[PDB]
Amino acid sequence: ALKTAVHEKIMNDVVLAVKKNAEWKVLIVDQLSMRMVSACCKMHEIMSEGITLVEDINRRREPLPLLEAVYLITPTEESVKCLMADFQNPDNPQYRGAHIFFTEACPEELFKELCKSTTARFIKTLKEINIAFLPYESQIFSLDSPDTFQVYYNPSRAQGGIPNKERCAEQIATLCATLGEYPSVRYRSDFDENASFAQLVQQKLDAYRADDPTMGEGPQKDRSQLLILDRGFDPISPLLHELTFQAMAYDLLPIENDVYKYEVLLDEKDDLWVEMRHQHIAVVSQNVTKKLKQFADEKRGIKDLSQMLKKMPQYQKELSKYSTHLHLAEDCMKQYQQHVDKLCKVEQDLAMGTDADGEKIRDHMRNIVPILLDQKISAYDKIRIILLYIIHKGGISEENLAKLVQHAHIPAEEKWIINDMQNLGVPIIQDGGRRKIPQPYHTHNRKERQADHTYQMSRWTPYMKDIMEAAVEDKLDTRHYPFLNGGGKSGPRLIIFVVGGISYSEMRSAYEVTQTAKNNWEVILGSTHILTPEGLLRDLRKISNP
Repeated sequence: ALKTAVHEKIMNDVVLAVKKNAEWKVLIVDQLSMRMVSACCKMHEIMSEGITLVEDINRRREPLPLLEAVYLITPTEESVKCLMADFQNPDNPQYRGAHIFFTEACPEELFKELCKSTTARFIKTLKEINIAFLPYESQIFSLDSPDTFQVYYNPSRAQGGIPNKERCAEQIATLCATLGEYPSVRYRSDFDENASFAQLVQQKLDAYRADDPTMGEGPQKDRSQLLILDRGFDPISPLLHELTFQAMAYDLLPIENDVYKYEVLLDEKDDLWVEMRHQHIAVVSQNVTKKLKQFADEKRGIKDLSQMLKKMPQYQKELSKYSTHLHLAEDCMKQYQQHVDKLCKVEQDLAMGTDADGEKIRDHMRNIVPILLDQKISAYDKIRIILLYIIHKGGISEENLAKLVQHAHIPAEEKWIINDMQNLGVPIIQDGGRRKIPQPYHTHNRKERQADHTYQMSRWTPYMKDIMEAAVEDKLDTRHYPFLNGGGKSGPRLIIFVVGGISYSEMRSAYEVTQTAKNNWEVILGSTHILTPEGLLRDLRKISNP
């Protein structure tokens, strides 16, 4: 749904918009744009429409004066510099012409320098397409901006951080503009900084609405809502070792930049991935092979292995899909059985507050310490349950934090990762002498849910989902999620943005709430960056240790 909207700006407003004939052309992109393009477009889709080669605007390349170049770059000092460079002087046109498409609004200073550039005579197309976000999935977007976390949660970063927060606001609008959405802005009152941010986003959209009246045109697009959240709105979820496929693989395995080696890329273009990603491991291997069985049975007591041997090298390209997913499920279980099982049971008690039987837990340490003193258990794993523990207790004393940092043997460098969580608004240091911090995300403060969990280690429901279901039914408390304005082939759309990242369990809830809690509503979830338990810990790291 979102994923295609981009596909269309790329294909119709760039690749096809420039094609006036059969002449070869060159696609010159930059680091971000390329990513953005990869997500929504198949390579051949573009390569069979006149583009015969893709270059990197940066690392200079061979001059082709006979072909026109199409520039899909982010309007920066660099990029715009290389651009004017390629045409830095006539009789040396790096290319025969130029079709320039800025991913987002170009700064008028460089814009000026360019319009007066030695490049002016070559520009055959000059547009701003406004696409400053990665369509990570058809329901999830990312502004690949992990540094914003620092701006929000590190004090020193307070000011000077304003242009970073103002850039985000504008990117969020590029995403709305792209869906032709002019939503109503809502934010979480309890974290004062949100308001200012909610305002930023608002302005930025106004510019788009003023520069195009049909934005948010009729089709229930007058009910859409863009709810702004701060990461401290649910510190439990992004810490838990989740067990649904995607969330669990990224957590326990080394899938860098979305590539799982033995190598493959976990993308929506996979098709099978899109069917297993949210499933619970327990049944993944089971169902992938059940799905393999229905593939082969479409060509291929005595069993005949002939057809297999026959028509097999013919499908190696497809039978490979299943292969890797079986290796993925394997890897997840190998890791689980090793040490994770034991970690989940403690985490679930802590996150829930109640045990498997629905009983309020007690005698915490009895289970915590045995983990902490296990020298074979990781440092980050220990940190995770210590925060969960504190979060549950609603704050601890300097004294006890001291006792846990000891039993776990955490380098006093990784020790501040705890203390810093406090900057997101989570209560970790008891008294504080200040006022009591509300913890909305605790089960005893959230609507009741049925105590039948089909799995004991998967009882926790992201507080995110509660927000989603309440909003989609218009039962989202304005006392905590006010409108900055007060009151408040279609949508309505619930655009939720979290400054501070999002977990796979939340991305999983966006689909859940959508593929059911319907009313025609479609829930789109976006964030500054995509989280991972350890990764969040790292983000927490850089505050008291840039």
